[PDB]
Parts: sequence; structure tokens; C-alpha cells
Amino acid sequence: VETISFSFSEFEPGNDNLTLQGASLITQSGVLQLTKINQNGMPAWDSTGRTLYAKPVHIWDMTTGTVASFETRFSFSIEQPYTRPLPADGLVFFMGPTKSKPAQGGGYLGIFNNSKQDNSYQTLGVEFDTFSNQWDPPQVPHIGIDVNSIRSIKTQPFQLDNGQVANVVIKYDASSKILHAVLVYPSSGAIYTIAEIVDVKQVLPEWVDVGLSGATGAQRDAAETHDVYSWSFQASLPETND
Ligand SMILES: CC(=O)N[C@@H]1[C@@H](O)[C@@H](O)[C@@H](CO)O[C@@H]1O
Ligand SMILES: [Ca+2]
Ligand SMILES: [Mn+2]
Repeated sequence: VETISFSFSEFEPGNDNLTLQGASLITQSGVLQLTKINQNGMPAWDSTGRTLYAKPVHIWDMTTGTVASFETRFSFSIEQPYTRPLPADGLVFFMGPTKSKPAQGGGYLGIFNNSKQDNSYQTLGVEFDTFSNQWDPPQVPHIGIDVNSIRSIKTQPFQLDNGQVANVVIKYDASSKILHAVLVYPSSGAIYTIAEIVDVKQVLPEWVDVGLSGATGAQRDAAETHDVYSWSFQASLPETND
């Protein structure tokens, strides 16, 4: 079994295991700020930032035909300091081609370029969407499972506990092809669950980059924070299949 795992209970500036792109920054207090916060202490609009694990992950093998099972857990907080103008845009856990650079920001969350369904994206994502775009359901925020498109194959509305820490668990079972995700707000005790069938061998390339991406809106003050406090990941790929 080919395995890879990492766990950050806190983030350290200078850690070479993480690749920061765009506006993402690790504070001295150990917090990963995906999108920029201005010197005045308020979130900046038109900001896009991503953080990738510095090593690619072997998710499936064409020779043996095996597929990896994986699990990721992370804690984040989104604080929307204003109710108007409408806050945007959200954050997303994603897996895609290696050596990837930020895509379009705003409603595309830094991982897509348009709202089309396109096999070539070869991207899988679990989002936490705060702004309702034309391709979105009316309810926000919502959790969504994105397969080669910003238009989710399935969504689950959730209530934001403003500025509070949320715990997320995303697990993929290769045998059943079920991607199941859970979001919990310890502060209120709220629990949300969502699941869908995803055949990763049909969606992702054999080796992928794993990361987190966040973005604020394209209109002035259409923003919020996208802070991550901890992140762990583990993938197990059976080397053979007899
Ligand atoms: C397509 C696109 O990125 N749209 C963005 C949307 O996501 C949101 O950020 C909004 C802020 O009011 O600005 C634009 O409409
Ligand atoms: Ca959206
Ligand atoms: Mn959405």
C-alpha cells in the first residue's frame, strides 16, 4: 500500500511542505489566511489565495487498476463583518492536475475559469459557498460537491455561525465510490452531512495536487475572512489487486 499523510495542528511560516499561492499567508499566530485582510483589520475584496501540499498524491494506478481511499479534516472560520453589501465568495477543498496555478477568482473560487461542465478541468472539489451566483441554488451558504464544474452535482444548505470555528471531515471510500462530507459547528452543535457517488478514476488524473482555495467578491466590500486553523490528510493506494 502506497500511503501519504500529513497533519498540521497549527501552521508555521516558512514550512516547505506547503505551497502558498495568490493572497494566502500564514500569520505569526499560526493561522492560514487564504484571502487578504487589510491593515485596518477588515477583509479585502477581489482577493484569491490557495495553499497546496508541496507533494503530489498518487490517487489511482492504471497498471494495477487500483484507486485510493482518502480522508481529510480541517478547521476553518468565515467571518462576515457586514450584511451589506452581500459577502462573497467562499472556500473549497480541491484535488486537480499537478503543477496547477490559480484559476479565476470570485464565484469560481480560484479553481475554475467559467461555469461550464468540462472534462478537461479534471478537478474535484468540496466547497463552502457564501454567495449565490447564477449557477447556484438560492440558499447560501451551502456545501457543494463540484466535479469538473462550479455548478455542483449536489448541494446542502447550512447556517453560518458567524466567525465561529467549523470542523470538516471529508472521506472517500474507493470500494463504494462514495465521497462523504460532514461539517460541524462545536459552538452551536450543528451538524450537516452530504454525500454523492464520484468515480475518481473517471475524473482525476493519476497523480494530483491537493489544496484549499478561498476568494472574496469582485465588488467593493463584498468580502469575508477565510481562515484555516488546522489541516490533515491521508490517502492509501493498494499497490496490487490479485
Ligand atoms: C462570476 C463572479 O465571479 N461573480 C462575482 C460573484 O461571485 C460575487 O463575488 C459578486 C460580489 O457581489 O461579484 C461578482 O458578481
Ligand atoms: Ca457561489
Ligand atoms: Mn455553489
